[PDB]
Order: sequence, then structure tokens, then C-alpha cells
Amino acid sequence: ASKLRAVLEKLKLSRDDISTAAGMVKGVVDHLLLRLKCDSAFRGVGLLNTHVKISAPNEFDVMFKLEVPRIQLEEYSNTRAYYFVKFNPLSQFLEGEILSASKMLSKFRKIIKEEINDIKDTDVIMKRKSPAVTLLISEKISVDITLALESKSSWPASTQEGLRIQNWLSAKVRKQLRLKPFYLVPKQEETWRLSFSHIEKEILNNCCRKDCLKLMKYLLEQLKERFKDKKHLDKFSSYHVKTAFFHVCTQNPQDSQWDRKDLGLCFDNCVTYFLQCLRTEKLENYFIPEFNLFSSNLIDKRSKEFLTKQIEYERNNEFPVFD
Repeated sequence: ASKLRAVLEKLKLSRDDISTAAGMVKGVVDHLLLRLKCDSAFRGVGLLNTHVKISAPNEFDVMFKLEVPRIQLEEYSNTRAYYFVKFNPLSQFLEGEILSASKMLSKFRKIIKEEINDIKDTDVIMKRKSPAVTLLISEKISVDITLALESKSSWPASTQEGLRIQNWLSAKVRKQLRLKPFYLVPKQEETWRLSFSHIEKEILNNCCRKDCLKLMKYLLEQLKERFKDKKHLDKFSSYHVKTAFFHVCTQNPQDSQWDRKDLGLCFDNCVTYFLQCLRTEKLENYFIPEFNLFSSNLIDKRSKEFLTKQIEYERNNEFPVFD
């Protein structure tokens, strides 16, 4: 608890340092939006605030939402996650009715690659590669730009038994969140994966819950840094940790179970469940119950067994990577 609270301080000591880089990123993304709106295709483009999400102190993530004027979806095979987008506008990115993910990004990447040349007293170069447009602002600040399709229609069938926040928060809240829009991002058979970045931020607003997530997130960040030379922990992300955390929040709905005094216990339980998911290879998507994020296809047993060893070692030795 003492060391965990000392780590939570180090996180507060890091966020105020990013205040500079936040403005540098915020300045560049605004430039790109000004041009994209001029284009007839990305005319209804906007920023979905997540201010911008942080993966590491020099690693940012931004998402450009584009409200497609009414869409129709077809579930590719029985993936429950990857769908086809079909259809006057956005007719250049069509393979008949099929909306091409490749074409959309190919246009998206070019337009951005034109604008980065514009200085604004700032250096910015693109890394060609992967559903995101990666940009290195100056020489340190990295930004992964993603293009998502905002749909204000009802959520897909596979979401029906997701977002189990009835006992934890309320069923009226769940309903309210399911009225908010859902987004499709690319990932190659020209199929679009679902995303709920906005819903992740929503539950942060409404204990040591967020503190447990911060530590759990930081634990992964630090383990990835130590074994960055190795190619094992590159597959994992904050989403995997955050998804696992939400499952523990469902299992432990009461506010009494997340008391400020019981930080180490609550953190140990969050660590324990994440370890269980790696061993069992079962981390269900919190929105798509059938979709397993730790499926052998996505993440091999080598990467999970390796992460299991490190996190166990850390807990056993009072988290050496923190100090």
C-alpha cells in the first residue's frame, strides 16, 4: 500500500511533465482536421476525446471519428468482432457495395503526409507500416492516429450480452451507454473491427478502482520497457489490462470491496485475475462476450507464459520494476 501509493505519486509526477507534449500533439491534430474537412470524403470528420489518451509518457493515441451517413453491417464468418461496411457520398472507397478499409486509409495517409511538411515551428515525420497512421512529433513524442466510423444506430447483436454493469453501477446507466454511438476501425479482407474507447473513458468518471487500473496499466508499461529488446510483450496493451479490470469490477460490484485502505489487496486481486486470464487463455471482450482477446491465434502461449512469469516474479518480490 505504502509503495503502491508512492508509485501513484510517480504517476502524478509524470502527468504534469506531459502537459507540454499534450499541447504539441493537440496543435498538430487540429492542423490535420482543418484539411480533412476541406475534402468532400472526410467533411464530417471530428475528434473523439479519450485530453488525448496516453499509452506511455512519450507515446500518445488519438482517434478521428467520421459520421458515415447511415451504414449497414455484415458479420464476416462468425468472428463476432470483424464486420463488412456496405452502402451518394464516400463512393470512391467502394468495391461495389463493400466499403474498402485499404482505400479509406490510403487516402487518409496521403492527405496527412502532405500536411506534416507544413512546419508550424515543429518537426513531424511518418512511419510507414497496422490500422493506425504513426507520426513522430519532434524526436520523442510518438502519436498513433486511427480513423473510426461513428454510427448512431443500435449496437450489433454480439454486444447484446456485453457491458454487464447492472450489479456494479445500474441497468439505467447500461441502457444510456448503449444509446451512445459505436465505432468501426480497420484491421486483410477489407473487414472492420468494433471499438469502445469512449465507453472505457465513461466508467472512469462513474475508492481505489481507478488507482488499481493506473498501477495495473503502469505494471505492463514498465514490463514492456524492460523486455522491449525481446519480441514477447509487444502483443499486449492497456486495453487487455483495462478489459480484465472491468471483469474484476463486475465480480466485485460493492464500493466496500474497493476501499482506499485495501489498495494492496484490491491491486493483488486485479493482478491475480489478469494472471488467471493468461494461464486459461480466456480474456472475454467486455462488450463482445464470445470474442476472446487472449485467443491462441492473436497472442501465442509463449507471450502469455512469459508475461505470467514476470508479473508473478514482480508480486513475489514486492514489484521491483516500480522502485
